[PDB]
Amino acid sequence: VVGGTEAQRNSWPSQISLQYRSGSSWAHTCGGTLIRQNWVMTAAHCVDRELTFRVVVGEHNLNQNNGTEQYVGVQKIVVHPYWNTDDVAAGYDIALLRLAQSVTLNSYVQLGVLPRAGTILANNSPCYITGWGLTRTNGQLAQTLQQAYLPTVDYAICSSSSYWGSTVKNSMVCAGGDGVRSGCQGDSGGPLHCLVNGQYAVHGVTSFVSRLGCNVTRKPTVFTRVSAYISWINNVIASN
Ligand SMILES: CC(C)[C@H](NC(=O)C(F)(F)F)C(=O)N[C@@H](C)C(=O)Nc1ccc(C(F)(F)F)cc1
Ligand SMILES: [Ca+2]
Repeated sequence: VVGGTEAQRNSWPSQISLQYRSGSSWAHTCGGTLIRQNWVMTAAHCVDRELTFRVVVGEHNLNQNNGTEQYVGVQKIVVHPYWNTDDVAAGYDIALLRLAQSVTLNSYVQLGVLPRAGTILANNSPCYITGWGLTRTNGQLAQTLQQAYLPTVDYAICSSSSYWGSTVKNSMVCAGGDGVRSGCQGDSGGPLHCLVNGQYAVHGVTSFVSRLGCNVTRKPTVFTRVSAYISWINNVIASN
């Protein structure tokens, strides 16, 4: 997150760290939202290489034991059948990961509240992006969880000339674009939490930023609109 601030420890307890293996060690590659005690929602582009992944729940500082972390293997990845690696701008950037075991819930590990199908937020709706990705364009990973208030830019403004144009589809949520705050690499697959009737629910799965850098004026961060995928989500958990 560029222009963010650090988060409280138990602030966003459905945030996870999606890590892959490097040698004996593990590196954070993406975020994700715990949706079931054995299922994580993340972006499909995060599991496009055939890596060994793991999930870390209850995480706050990546480089230091917090006393709160649970670490579980990824047993099965079900990415969206229409996802195409060569074209994020087509949309469908979503994947579900079956964990090897059920994580234990406590005040650090909670399930993410998903929106109702079809739900579209109004322009300038209050949302927060969370993640351990780059703090500057071409910078480095945050070691503690960061957060920025990232208000939505609705579809009509996001797909106008001046912003993302045709690159953004209606199955996507835009948020930010002020030139100060954004999501950035390593935040991919993470949540956009938006307050809806006194409940923060996960309306976005971070998908992409501009090629000229993370915090770019009028290129808001682009998220997969979770509410366009509620039936496929539900139909995958009932299958597996
Ligand atoms: C999509 C992810 C690999 C990568 N995502 C992120 O950085 C994220 F964290 F914001 F989600 C990304 O946007 N990286 C930038 C550097 C990039 O490649 N952006 C990009 C934007 C649009 C398009 C296009 F037009 F094809 F859709 C292609 C690449
Ligand atoms: Ca830690």
